[PDB]
Amino acid sequence: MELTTRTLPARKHIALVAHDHCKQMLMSWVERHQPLLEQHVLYATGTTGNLISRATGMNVNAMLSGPMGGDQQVGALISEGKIDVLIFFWDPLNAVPHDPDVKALLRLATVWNIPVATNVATADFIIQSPHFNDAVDILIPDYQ
Amino acid sequence: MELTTRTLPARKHIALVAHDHCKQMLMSWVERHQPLLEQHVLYATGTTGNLISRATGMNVNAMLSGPMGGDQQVGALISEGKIDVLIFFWDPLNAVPHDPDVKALLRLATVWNIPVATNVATADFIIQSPHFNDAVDILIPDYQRYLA
Amino acid sequence: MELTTRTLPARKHIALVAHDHCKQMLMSWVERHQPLLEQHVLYATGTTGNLISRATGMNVNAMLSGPMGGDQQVGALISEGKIDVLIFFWDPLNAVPHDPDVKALLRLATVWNIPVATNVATADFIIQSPHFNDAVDILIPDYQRYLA
Amino acid sequence: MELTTRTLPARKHIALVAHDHCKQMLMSWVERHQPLLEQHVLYATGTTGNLISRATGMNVNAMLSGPMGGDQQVGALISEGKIDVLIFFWDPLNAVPHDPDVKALLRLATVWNIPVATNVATADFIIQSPHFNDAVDILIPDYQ
Amino acid sequence: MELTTRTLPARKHIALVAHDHCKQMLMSWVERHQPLLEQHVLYATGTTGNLISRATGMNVNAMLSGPMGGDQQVGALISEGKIDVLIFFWDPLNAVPHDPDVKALLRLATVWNIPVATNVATADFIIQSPHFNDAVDILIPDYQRYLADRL
Amino acid sequence: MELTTRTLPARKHIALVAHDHCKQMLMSWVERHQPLLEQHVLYATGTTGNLISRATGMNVNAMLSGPMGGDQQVGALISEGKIDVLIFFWDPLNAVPHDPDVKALLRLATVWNIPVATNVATADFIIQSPHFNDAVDILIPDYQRYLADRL
Repeated sequence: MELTTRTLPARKHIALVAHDHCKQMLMSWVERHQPLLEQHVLYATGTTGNLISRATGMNVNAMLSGPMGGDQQVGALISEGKIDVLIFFWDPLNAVPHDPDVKALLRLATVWNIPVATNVATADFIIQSPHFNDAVDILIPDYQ
Repeated sequence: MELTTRTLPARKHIALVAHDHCKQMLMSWVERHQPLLEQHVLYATGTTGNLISRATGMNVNAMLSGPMGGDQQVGALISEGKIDVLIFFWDPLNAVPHDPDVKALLRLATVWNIPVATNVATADFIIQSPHFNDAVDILIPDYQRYLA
Repeated sequence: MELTTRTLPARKHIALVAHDHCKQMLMSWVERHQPLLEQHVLYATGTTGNLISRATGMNVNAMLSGPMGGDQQVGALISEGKIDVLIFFWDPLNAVPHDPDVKALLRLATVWNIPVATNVATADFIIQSPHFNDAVDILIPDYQRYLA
Repeated sequence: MELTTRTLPARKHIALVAHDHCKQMLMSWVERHQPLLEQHVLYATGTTGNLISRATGMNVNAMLSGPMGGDQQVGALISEGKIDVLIFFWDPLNAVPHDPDVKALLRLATVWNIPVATNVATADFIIQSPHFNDAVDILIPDYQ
Repeated sequence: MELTTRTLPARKHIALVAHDHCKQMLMSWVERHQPLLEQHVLYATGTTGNLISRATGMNVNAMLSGPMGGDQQVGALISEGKIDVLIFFWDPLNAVPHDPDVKALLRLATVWNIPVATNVATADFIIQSPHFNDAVDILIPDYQRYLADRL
Repeated sequence: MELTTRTLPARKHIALVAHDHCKQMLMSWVERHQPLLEQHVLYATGTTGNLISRATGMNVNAMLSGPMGGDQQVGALISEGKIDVLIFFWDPLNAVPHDPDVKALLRLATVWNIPVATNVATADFIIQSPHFNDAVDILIPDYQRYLADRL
């Protein structure tokens, strides 16, 4: 298809999504990078937003939990160019009822070409990247 | 889980979604019920919005095509109580790349208990139902209570 | 493909299918519409048949539970034109082992164009529809013509 | 769960199911074993039944094509103990619209413990087995 | 797709894989055919293999547990022609997190045309087959031709 | 789940995988970072690898084509700690027959905690990261402990 350009603002809109058994893994990650994260706009599904808020004092825009539609809310925001980075620690060792939503969200993040991390190693590599705090240009499908 | 109720307004917010091979099928349905549909609010993914306004003169809230995120936009609206009826003519005879999105949307419509039709027979039965133009209450998950 | 029509009889053959966590949901629906359901022919998978006859006194054609093949038995009947309405309250919040069977049954109900409800709101709209007790024709794939 | 017993008759009810690109592979297999197959009861989905009938002169009970419900018809027969052997040459190199039906049929054949072959090698091993023409006892779930 | 042939050796490389609710069912089958199985080359996923080895004293080359990658290790071996028979008792009555791995493994066993059994009835029919202990030729995709046409 | 650590070497073992409609997109990315990529150890599935090698003269250890088993071969290597980075440009706009293999590979890369990129933006962020050429410790499931508790 035809590609065009979109610029990720220097101050990114980051979505943090985790499955129950990966909540701690994500909490730990957020705490460890709080200083950098404190400079961006945060979104989270379910109670995770509350957990982060209470633990770090950082403001987090909350969305519905995954099973209730939160993944599709984030997917919608991504398709509209309102989310620039997705940190999605889904559980590869547990069968979840909303698996279609999980796969759909990952499909959309791939299509819209935004930085996506599904594990700590990838998340660390991305957040430590030089241009994480810079305005970055990415190729995206030209919807028109 | 905890349940509560919500009112579907007399004037319904209807999402019309169709796969390429089911486009004519959806249009024929809209055209067969134009008079009744004129009293409601329409939403449509992809090119369907324009086809409808061009063919019927009705205004439609357009959203992205399915493969590009339209299904999730509709699903997000359903979860927020902004869509009351879903007419989703998905293709049962063709493999689609965004199948996960299709299944996710249908999963959400089931969870949030809104009228959903995936074929013409179901759509006709729903639209001919007496309370389609009335305000009706439905039982839905009580997310707020559940959260706390 | 080639299409043709088939008549849904005034007296409908209704399949009632529910997942464990949706059993009470299905029963409540049957009990809320007992008077109307008494005029039709009921089929049910698993233990639902007995629960219905015990609670309402209505006779039900019992089939195997979903995991054991009940979904395919119903799907086979739909494809043969022996089931006219499908009330399938599947669980959108629990992963089931026979998910393929669930998706296959819903795929077939869509293909054969019969009224299908996956939640209470849709089921209520369908059963309250004027022609639920009337003979109605539906457009279906013309397999015979297609074959030749 | 509780298992019980069922006896596969010496004369088996065999279902032959193939995807478009595996039609020839199955035709060839049926021809090569016609003498043995001629002793059993055959079922097939779609036009394959007609193809076999016209090519071998053998009688084949036809079912609907896969996309139209044929796989579920066969699945139903299996769950009712009316099919004893399933020869299902599905296509592992092509995405099919009725994939759920394909997986459901294979799931049922596994649950009901009947001999199932999805490729020629397995089919040959099964048909050349000594007890293929004998009444055989198999463990099955005790539905009651 | 062009086909060529490959020869399964007399002593087969057998992969034994079972889901938790099917492990006892697999163990019983193994015990029942232990004398014959001892003649062949055995491989098994993490847990399954260790239980077999422990109970029968048989040599079983163990791979990682299915969820941790064992199914893909077995899949890779099948594609490389190093596994000749697959005994995979997967659970049809329980949803597993590594379902994609399960389907991928079965897809590959189908593609590479090796004898595959997913239940006891099929396993018994295969192991009782005359040529189970013989070298036997099977038709397999001709990869060389397949790649060339792709390039 | 118990976690331990593993160290990714300075010169990484990189798997490059692309679906047909994404191959040009992957090739362009490779060409753009060729000088750096030449320093690392490269692996690729059937077709992808050969096209890269042919166009850039770079050494690429080729595996089988994805549909023929290459994805599982890559999955097996990740689980054995032999692949450190996965660049997988799968096609989100086309249905593929080996979808289970695709999902299984991504599931394993997630489980084993290695850097994974499924689009250009993520790939660029990763390769431009400071520690891409450094030895870096990652947390991984402690398999030994995981197995023991299963037995």
